[PDB]
Amino acid sequence: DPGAEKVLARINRPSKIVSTSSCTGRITLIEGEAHWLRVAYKTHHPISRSEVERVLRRGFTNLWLKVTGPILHLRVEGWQCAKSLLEAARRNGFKHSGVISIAEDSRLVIEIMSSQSMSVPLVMEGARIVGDDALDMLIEKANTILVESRIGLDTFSREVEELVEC
Amino acid sequence: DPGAEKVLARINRPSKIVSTSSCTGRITLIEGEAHWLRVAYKTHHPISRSEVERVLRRGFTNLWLKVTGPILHLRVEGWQCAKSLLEAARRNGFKHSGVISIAEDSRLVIEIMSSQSMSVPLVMEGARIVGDDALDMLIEKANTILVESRIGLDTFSREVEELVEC
Repeated sequence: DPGAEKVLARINRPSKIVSTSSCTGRITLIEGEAHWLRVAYKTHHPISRSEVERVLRRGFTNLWLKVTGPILHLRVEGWQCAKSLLEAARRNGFKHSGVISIAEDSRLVIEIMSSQSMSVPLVMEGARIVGDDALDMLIEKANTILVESRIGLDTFSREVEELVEC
Repeated sequence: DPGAEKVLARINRPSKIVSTSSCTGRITLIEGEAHWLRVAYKTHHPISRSEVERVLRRGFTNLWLKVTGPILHLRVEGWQCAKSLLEAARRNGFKHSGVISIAEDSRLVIEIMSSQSMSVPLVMEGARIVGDDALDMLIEKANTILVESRIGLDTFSREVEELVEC
């Protein structure tokens, strides 16, 4: 399901739900002391050692290897649908989900965010802090999280189509 | 401000806001492949090398060094106060903030969560993956994040007292 097109179709099926933006999950290499806000490199696919080595060769003073699961933003009509949606999200791995604002047209703006993630410093203060054996395990871990975090998005989309209140 | 007692007093001053639970931010060593849900060790203070070494000696197959900024749960009376509160949270470093549910008494249940964090594997598949120079930098980083993440909570509490709508 490239781009999660099938998942998004299911999520958009309900008349009271409309997705405005989505991210299927990604692996990024972020430069700087803080990774929570830029992006030296990003990919929505499992990352290779070569891709990581290319960024390490760029000589950033501080570099993070970060993987984040899917995150969705929706416009929902009514609290009854939003309620069922948030409960569904939390059951499928999106622990971090809630209403963030209310649009001028009164629709609820909801954010569905995956609980799966990893934010690991690869380089700190100009010093690479991960040896080769470690880097391979971290790369394998980032890829595992990326792939597995999408499963919950799929099951969630399955659940959403069934939400009667929506 | 031990325990953030002053911060909590300010946040609870408004008649339309009541905190039900809070965490001033913490550093934890979590066992297992997933760190997002247990806790091998936790501390709300900067961590020492000795504290970390004690857990490493326990021989966990998988171990994460995790630091999370402050997180608050509040019961808020009305969307006008909740709106001003969420906007205030986001301005002070709590990017992850929203209404998660609505209590039976109709008050809004809000979650304010810090954007600062780090989740780094220390041991994976029985193998310690961080050398000594690296561990010291990671420990220093975890402590920096813990301390700095509390600043936003303080400024936020300052802002909250001023929220007219609350």
